[PDB]
Amino acid sequence: MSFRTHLESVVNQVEGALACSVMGFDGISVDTFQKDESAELDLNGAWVEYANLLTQLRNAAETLKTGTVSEVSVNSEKVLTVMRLVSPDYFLVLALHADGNFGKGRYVLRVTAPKVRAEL
Amino acid sequence: MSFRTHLESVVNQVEGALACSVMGFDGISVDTFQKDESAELDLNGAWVEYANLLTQLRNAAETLKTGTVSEVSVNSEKVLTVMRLVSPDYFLVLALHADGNFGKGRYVLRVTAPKVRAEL
Ligand code: NA
Ligand code: NA
Repeated sequence: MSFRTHLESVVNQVEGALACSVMGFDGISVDTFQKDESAELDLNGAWVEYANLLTQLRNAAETLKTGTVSEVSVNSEKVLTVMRLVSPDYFLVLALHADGNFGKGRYVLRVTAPKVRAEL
Repeated sequence: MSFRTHLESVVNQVEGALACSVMGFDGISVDTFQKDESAELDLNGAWVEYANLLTQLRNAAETLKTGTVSEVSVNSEKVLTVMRLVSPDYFLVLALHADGNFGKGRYVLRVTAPKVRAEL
């Protein structure tokens, strides 16, 4: 709950951002901020693919617990993701539409991750 | 072996490319092309992190076997990776230095993956 201001900041800064969330390695979502605004595209196709990535996101996210791995992406045709470690139990995930700014997404999540880590 | 011309094309096109390889889900490398040329940076630190990503790359690569997942990245401070599925048994991996062109890497691997798939 202390996180949501940071999750909202990520979505606000990244063109095409669907959602920014904290997720547990136990597969239980902790907090989210979702794109509320009328997008310049129809995002329902993206929401379908994002739902269909959730199992695989948490599987790939496990690699973040290794010292060397700092960032993981699991991407579909319509949806890109960026994930970073926030604690031994939690990771941060940004989902954006494939036509969004993936470079800005990676940069903004790198800047925001320490702020989320500080709220634990 | 029919692949290597395609692996060389990827490394030649992407600034900061360390290597482009075909790897089995059995954890056995099939073919590679490595950056031979004198880089504008010292890449030994990157080679160390790339070695330390190998276990986790193959773990995250498993997600490519799902219908929805088309592309996976497992990144360190010094090394970025992009992976795509080439067959039920094999995936394609591009590793580049963190200061390389990640956007171009993703684009070139997407263009090259079908050419590698055609050589099976
Ligand atoms: Na890590
Ligand atoms: Na797939």
